[PDB]
Order: sequence, then C-alpha cells, then structure tokens
Amino acid sequence: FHKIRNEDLIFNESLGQGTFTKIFKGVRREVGDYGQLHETEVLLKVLDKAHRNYSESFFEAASMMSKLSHKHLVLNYGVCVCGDENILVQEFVKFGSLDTYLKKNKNCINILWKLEVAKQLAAAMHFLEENTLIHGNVCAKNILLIREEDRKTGNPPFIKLSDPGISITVLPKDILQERIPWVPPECIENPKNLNLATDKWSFGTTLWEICSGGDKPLSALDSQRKLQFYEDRHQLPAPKAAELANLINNCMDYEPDHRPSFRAIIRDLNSL
Ligand SMILES: O=C(Nc1nc2cccc(-c3ccc(CN4CCS(=O)(=O)CC4)cc3)n2n1)C1CC1
Repeated sequence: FHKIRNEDLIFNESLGQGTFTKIFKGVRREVGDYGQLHETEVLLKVLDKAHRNYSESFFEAASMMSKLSHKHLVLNYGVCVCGDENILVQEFVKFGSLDTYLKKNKNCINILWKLEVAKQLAAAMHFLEENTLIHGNVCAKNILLIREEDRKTGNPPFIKLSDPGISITVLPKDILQERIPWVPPECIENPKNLNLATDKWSFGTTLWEICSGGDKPLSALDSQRKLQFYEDRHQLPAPKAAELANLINNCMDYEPDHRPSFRAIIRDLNSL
C-alpha cells in the first residue's frame, strides 16, 4: 500500500458504519499528474480502535481489491497508519451504495436498468473467478453507483464493487448469522469453507436485493430463525418483479459445487 500522511487527509461527513469500522467522506491533498496540486474527494474507512486486533484482516481485505485492476472494482489510494489509527483511503464514488439508491429511486428503476447492473456485477465477478480471487462479501451495499442511467443519451448506469471488509473467516459467529442470507450455508457451518462458490451464492442474494427495491431478505427473522432457515433448506421468495428469480435461486444452490459459473450466469443474463 502507498502510505498517505495524516496531515494530507481531511475528515468530513460520516457515511455510516461497517463491521468494526466507521466511514467518512474526506479530502486528500496530493501532488497529481504534471505536478499539479489537487484536493481530491476520497472515501476514508477507519478501523475502530477497540477492534485494532483486526487490523491485519482489515488491510488484507483492501489488499484483495488492489491485487488486480479492473473497471468495475473500486480503487484503493493508500493507507494512513499514522499514530493510533488504521485508515484505508479509497476512491469516492459519487452516488454511493446501491441499496440506498434503490430504496430512494425504486419508483423509476425498470428491468433494463437492473439487467445492466446485474451484467456489470457478473462481469466483475467473472473477472475475479478467472483470477481465482475470492471477494467474500458481495452485497448491494458494497455496489457503488459511479454514473446514473441517462436515457437522453442512452447511457447505462455504471457500477463498481467495493472491498469486502474484514473477512467472514475471522468474524464472530453472531455477525455471520446476522449476515444470512448473504453468507452461504456452508460458511455458517464452517467459515473456513470460504471459496469461489461463496461469491456465487452471495451474488444470488445481491440480485434479490436489486430486484427488491433495497429490501433486505429475511430482515424480519432474528438470528436463530435465519439459522433455521438454512437448516430447513428454504429459498428466498421470488421478488414481485420476478424476472431474475430463477437466476437467483440457481445461484443460491445449497450444493456449492452446483452453483453456475459466472460465464454461465452472464450467458443467462444475456438471454433475457
Ligand atoms: O457514499 C458515497 N460514496 C461512496 N464511495 C464509496 C467507496 C467505497 C465504499 C463506500 C461505502 C460507504 C459506506 C458503506 C456503508 N454504508 C453504511 C450505511 S448504509 O446506509 O447501510 C449504506 C452503506 C459502504 C460502502 N463508498 N461510498 C456517496 C453517496 C455519498
């Protein structure tokens, strides 16, 4: 990671919190191309001091996203580890997390918009699968909207996938259960089962979110009931807009070996 000075970072408004983290919009003062000085908008992710013992995993997650370069992956700019802080410095995506956007703009998102976003997410995941690189936390809140759809110019929306955060392989069990049905059944049974097939399952859950206007599946179930949901081998209900329900259920296969490749997922999406 590139090291960024604390004095070059300005923390501004809170964007909420993640698991053991707080997130802010900020500004990074930097020398850019041609030596020009810039004050660049950045996403600042801060590991809670009380959870400093996760620092390794915290940075490993981000390092995953910098292992490769791709148009659908959020950029890491660097880290600030001055003093008692563990800070990730990332690209700031103008329109933010997709679940919030879906909840706010549900009354004007149609099947074509959803198909474009689904195809872009699948393209990103196909890139990761070809590189045998596990993401491990695919979900709508980790999809960021770079550009809105502009039908006046035919321009489709454009999204990127953000870093997965601290890995489910080290998180407490109660958090994993709260993350049902994004965390697949085999990872509830054993978080060390994290594998490429994990991201196919979570991709299914994320499509469900995209089709459900930002609703969270199984939100009315407490952790014990989410566990039993897996134990009874239930599937998610079809969204009212049911165009992707079969793909959702095919990806959310309780047999990890049977989940379709992302190449096959993309072929399916292109057939609609
Ligand atoms: O937020 C914006 N851009 C932006 N860029 C990036 C780049 C990387 C990561 C993020 C990001 C920020 C926050 C979150 C969690 N978060 C908590 C409250 S929640 O309501 O559940 C919606 C999601 C998740 C991802 N972001 N976010 C624009 C709208 C102001």
